[PDB]
Amino acid sequence: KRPMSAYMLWLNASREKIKSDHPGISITDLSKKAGEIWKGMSKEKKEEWDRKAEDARRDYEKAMKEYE
Repeated sequence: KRPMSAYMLWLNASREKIKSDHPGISITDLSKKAGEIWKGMSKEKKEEWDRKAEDARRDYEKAMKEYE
């Protein structure tokens, strides 16, 4: 669904910098840290990640039409 895909695009793009700023962070604490950063981001920035994910979903669906 759209919230999950928007979050996944953002976190994959941001994971390296978040981890670099938190040396030694555990798997579990990184999951929690990322959740807090997302909640702190502005509504507009999160809508921007949703727009990027919707673009990628549309591209995938188009390419899958070509495949099938």
